[PDB]
Amino acid sequence: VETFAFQAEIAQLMSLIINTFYSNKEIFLRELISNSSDALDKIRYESLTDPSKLDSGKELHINLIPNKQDRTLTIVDTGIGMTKADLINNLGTIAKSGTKAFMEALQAGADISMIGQFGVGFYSAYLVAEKVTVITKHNDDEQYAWESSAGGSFTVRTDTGEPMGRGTKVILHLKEDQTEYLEERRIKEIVKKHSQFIGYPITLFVE
Amino acid sequence: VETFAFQAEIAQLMSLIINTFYSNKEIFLRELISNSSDALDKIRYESLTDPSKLDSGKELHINLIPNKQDRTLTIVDTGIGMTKADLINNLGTIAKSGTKAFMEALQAGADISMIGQFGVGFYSAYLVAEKVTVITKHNDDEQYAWESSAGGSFTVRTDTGEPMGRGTKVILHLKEDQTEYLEERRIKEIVKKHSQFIGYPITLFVE
Ligand SMILES: COc1cc(Cc2nc3ccccc3c3nc(N)nn23)cc(OC)c1
Ligand SMILES: COc1cc(Cc2nc3ccccc3c3nc(N)nn23)cc(OC)c1
Repeated sequence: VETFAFQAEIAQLMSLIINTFYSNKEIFLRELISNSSDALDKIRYESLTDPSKLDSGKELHINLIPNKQDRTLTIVDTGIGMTKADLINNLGTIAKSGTKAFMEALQAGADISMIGQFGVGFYSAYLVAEKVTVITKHNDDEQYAWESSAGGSFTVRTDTGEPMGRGTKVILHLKEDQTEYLEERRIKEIVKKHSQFIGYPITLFVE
Repeated sequence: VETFAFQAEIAQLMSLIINTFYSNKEIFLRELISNSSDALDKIRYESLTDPSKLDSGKELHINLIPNKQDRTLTIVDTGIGMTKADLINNLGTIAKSGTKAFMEALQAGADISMIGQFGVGFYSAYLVAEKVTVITKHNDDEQYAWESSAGGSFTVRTDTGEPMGRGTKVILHLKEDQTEYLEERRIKEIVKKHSQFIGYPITLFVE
């Protein structure tokens, strides 16, 4: 298990998301579904010139899985997935400029719900989750687990759980007061409101 | 010069865009700027693992160029650009499913401004343009010119104009009654309203 420090700017963003009083927390779901849709778009596009890229699974979809026993909400996609280099370096590099723009927009009167316009919507997970675990598998790379409870550090290890084929599972370990996002009614409401035209099937699992 | 038929579903979409009474035409600009931003995101991401991909130009930006003598508004980006296969086959293949979803959403009460949510925002160009010409250059491929005035066909040829390095120029040959989109005031207004947080510099050229 390897431990890494977030760049100062990302740690600062995560602290803002965790500390700022902001009641409209439900937007985390739209941001993660959007991220899944983007990853699904990428593998779909790649498959048009190299069909063998779908040997790891032809189905392009999103699953939403609540688990009350674990207090987790999991967003699963069969998108392109992420490499070790994405997890350690690439995503953070891209996120630096978006974070700067977002935090400047916030000082100028924008609000947290606009986070996705800056390409850093992933971190909105911290509105509802005390810990986020990400399991991901890219073609021609190993299955990895990324994890962070904020506090300035994240970990990456090779994952030895159930093999996933290709894609990403974002596991939200929900804060004690955020268990409404395990309720079928509440998830259905939020998907209808903010994610109604996503171009891939979204299946909400039942407990 | 090669001439191709649009798929029936795309021709149908273009006819809907051209024929439907819909006053909120200004949204074409947001859709094309969004497309440029996406292409810029792609080359930026690629460059992180292969720096030589920016040998064709390091600057990542968007230019908006009006020309009253030609009655054109040109949207230029230094994004990843498009291949011959993109222009002839790939983009149309992806667009088929999005078109179906969009046209179904329209029958259910959605409006034309939501076109971007279905990944077919490019065709919104036909709200204001009688002809659209696209000049594009991808790394390791030739510079191409795509062109269509709708009517069910488009053309692709190798471009012999000024070499562009890398990226895409979308040239909108404006309809006679749509010359307001050449006015500096009007473009500035529209960019401020719909494209205010794009993560790349947008330069509006003056005539
Ligand atoms: C900036 O930090 C991030 C951002 C993301 C969003 C993100 N980025 C990607 C980049 C390339 C290929 C696939 C994906 C991707 N798939 C999914 N589901 N999210 N996601 C995911 C993430 O997981 C640890 C960290
Ligand atoms: C569906 O039909 C389309 C769609 C587009 C949008 C589009 N698609 C891309 C795909 C891959 C790489 C770059 C781009 C791209 N750059 C830009 N500016 N638009 N654009 C552009 C287009 O130009 C002829 C036709």
